[PDB]
Amino acid sequence: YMNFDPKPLGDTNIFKPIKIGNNELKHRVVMPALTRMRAIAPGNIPNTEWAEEYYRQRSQYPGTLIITEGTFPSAQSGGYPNVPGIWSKEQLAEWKKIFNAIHENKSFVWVQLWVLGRQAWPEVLKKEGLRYDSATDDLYMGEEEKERALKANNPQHGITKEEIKQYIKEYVDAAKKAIDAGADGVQIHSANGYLLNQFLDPISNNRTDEYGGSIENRARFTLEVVDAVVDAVGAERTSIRFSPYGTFGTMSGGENPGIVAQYAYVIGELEKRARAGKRLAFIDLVEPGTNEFIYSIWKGPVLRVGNYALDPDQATLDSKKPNTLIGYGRSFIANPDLVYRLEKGLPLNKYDRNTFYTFTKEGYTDYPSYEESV
Amino acid sequence: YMNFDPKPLGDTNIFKPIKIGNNELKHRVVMPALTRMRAIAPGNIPNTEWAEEYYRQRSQYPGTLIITEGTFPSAQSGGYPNVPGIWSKEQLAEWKKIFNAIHENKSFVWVQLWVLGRQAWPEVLKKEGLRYDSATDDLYMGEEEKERALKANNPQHGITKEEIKQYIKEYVDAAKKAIDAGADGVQIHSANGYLLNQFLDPISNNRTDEYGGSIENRARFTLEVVDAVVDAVGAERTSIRFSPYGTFGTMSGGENPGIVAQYAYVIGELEKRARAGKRLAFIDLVEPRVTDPFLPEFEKWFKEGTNEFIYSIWKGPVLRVGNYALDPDQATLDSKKPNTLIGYGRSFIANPDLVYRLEKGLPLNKYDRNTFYTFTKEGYTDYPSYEESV
Ligand SMILES: Cc1cc2nc3c(=O)[nH]c(=O)nc-3n(C[C@H](O)[C@H](O)[C@H](O)COP(=O)(O)O)c2cc1C
Ligand SMILES: Cc1cc2nc3c(=O)[nH]c(=O)nc-3n(C[C@H](O)[C@H](O)[C@H](O)COP(=O)(O)O)c2cc1C
Repeated sequence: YMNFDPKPLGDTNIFKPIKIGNNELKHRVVMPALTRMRAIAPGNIPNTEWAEEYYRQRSQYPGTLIITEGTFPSAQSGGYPNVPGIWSKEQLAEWKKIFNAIHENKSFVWVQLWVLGRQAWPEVLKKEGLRYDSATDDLYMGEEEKERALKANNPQHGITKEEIKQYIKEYVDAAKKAIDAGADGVQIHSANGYLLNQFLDPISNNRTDEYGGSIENRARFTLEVVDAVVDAVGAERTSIRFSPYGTFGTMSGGENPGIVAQYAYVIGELEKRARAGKRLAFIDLVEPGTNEFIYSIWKGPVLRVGNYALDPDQATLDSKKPNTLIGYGRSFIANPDLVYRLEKGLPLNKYDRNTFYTFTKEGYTDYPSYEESV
Repeated sequence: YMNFDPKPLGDTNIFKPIKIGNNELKHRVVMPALTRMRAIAPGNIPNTEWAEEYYRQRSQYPGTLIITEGTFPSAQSGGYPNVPGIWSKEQLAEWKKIFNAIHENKSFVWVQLWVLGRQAWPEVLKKEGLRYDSATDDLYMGEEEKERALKANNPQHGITKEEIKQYIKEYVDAAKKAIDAGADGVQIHSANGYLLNQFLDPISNNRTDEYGGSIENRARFTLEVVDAVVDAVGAERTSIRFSPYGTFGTMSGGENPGIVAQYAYVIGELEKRARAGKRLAFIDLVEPRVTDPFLPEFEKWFKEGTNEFIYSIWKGPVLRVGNYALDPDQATLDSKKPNTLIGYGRSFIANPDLVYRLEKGLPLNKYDRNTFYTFTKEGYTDYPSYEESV
């Protein structure tokens, strides 16, 4: 079991119901998007053989919001062979099964749409005849990644206006397919140093067209994606994720003092859209400065994710803020019955980091329920 | 006495000493800038006859930070005839006396440099052959104000690049003169809807040159003033005041959800300058006002925000001002945040010994709004110090 003194959350805000988009959540413990690398290659196909049971376990407490693992909305968005896609018929046939399992449990599923940019593996992309994309040609994540891209004869490529538009069409296509197959909503991944974050952050975007050179310009791609997705599926079925203080992927974080203003701009623009009648279902923030700033800008639901499993005091406190959901990542990997365990203040299984990203049933669906653990 | 149950603050962080700029404060109760209009017209001359005593009284607790009333750095900056300036020999002679009285009391004095813009009285300016200035020709603060300007034949004038540079020169001139006359520092007024704020806020600035059209351009003037003043007198003798949620002067406040970004940007630019070796002594923020209880449910939450975001950006001292007199628990709470100073406005008008009273949890005199801006010693130097109840 994890090393903390467990405390029951059942009489806190974390266990009050809330409406998020179209869904009546019975509580506010959320499963955030978690990359697990169990999808089948080739074809980036969801591995229903193992994945259906994974999402069934974790949606077992009725009225849970589940956000899927990052899912590629197109081939060119991708680059990791064992991450699922949602653009092909054969992918969607498998997703439908997963969604059905979550719905049988009377829980909800939101698909996270994930586009890699410079975090992709350039030799895998090259094999598939695909570009190694980012905001720029020359701002590589690091010298090792640069040497990787050069060795693959797939140098980083700052995307054109036309290729930007093609991405936006791919977000749209993937969002409509997800909803058509039964998903309750989609989440636009704009965090953790992937493609849209690469535009947002000045460390990875010094473009001199309208997509770089200012806070407004750096937010433009993200906001065009939001607007296109909102138009296709409705704001009630759309969410977005940010990581203001993240440095993963060679992003700025707090080391750049202008980082908060970048996020306050983009969230303000989402707020302006909401006042005009198109309010996103929720904004998801990665916890580290602090994320307190959001509450002065966005007047909609907020999901906060990061470090809450070992800190029920801080989860309790943050949930007193208005319309705040509390996400659990690593602890949800390791605890199928996390919601129950949180509600009752039971000990939590320790996670096994060695099986986070392996192509195995082990460390995926064999973590025990509280009863089994005893 | 104010109708509240006072609580003592002397064992809180409010009464822990702190170094601001060159000055060792004994405590964190600050007198913020307070316009009182006792200056002599013509000449915008500090009224030493009364003003020396006013500032002597309120500086009596040793080691208090006093920020002066807003003070014009040149004539063209002004437009209120009973507000002081600090450009002329006559003005400076009286300021010297005022600063010496604060220093005799072992306290410190920072001159707020105040530039009016469209808040000015256009007929007052016209009589002196001065412009009625703002970011734009056409975005007036309201219809009444537009008529006032037109009847005075002094229409609003969006200032040129050369004129922006001449204002910056006047801030510099005034800062150097202020420091020469013995001021401990200066505070750039960039709040409450005055000239600099009119540039910061999109509601009053849609210029299509490098001073409008984006967060960065809207900030340009304020940051030009900061940089010029810092280079002239040093960062340790320079401060700045913002009012992110203010609507005074027909500013946006929280009703515009893009307002926080504007301020996070400017403050981040200051943090950048700090990290490179030039840290402003402090940033002064006006707190959000108490909300209108009659706002409908939705518009209540729309307007709502706090200044807590500053602590995620700026790593230096913060002065927070607004609504603390009647809420010692909140002052106590806000003072436990890093390097935080607490300002008292209306209550320092009314309580010359306000520091002592907050230290020991004594009743506070009521303020009389009728004499906030009257050219009188009455309601200026006649509020009494605490006199024991029998
Ligand atoms: C194995 C693993 C996979 C992850 N995959 C994703 C992903 O697909 N998309 C995403 O936005 N964040 C992802 N994250 C970040 C988590 O959602 C969450 O923000 C992070 O784990 C912090 O939460 P925790 O402290 O409760 O683990 C992942 C984290 C881990 C540990
Ligand atoms: C009569 C009066 C004069 C003021 N003059 C100034 C001024 O010259 N400069 C300034 O930045 N703020 C000025 N303010 C605003 C105060 O500094 C302070 O932000 C405000 O009074 C709220 O604080 P309080 O609730 O303790 O009064 C003034 C306020 C009042 C009531």
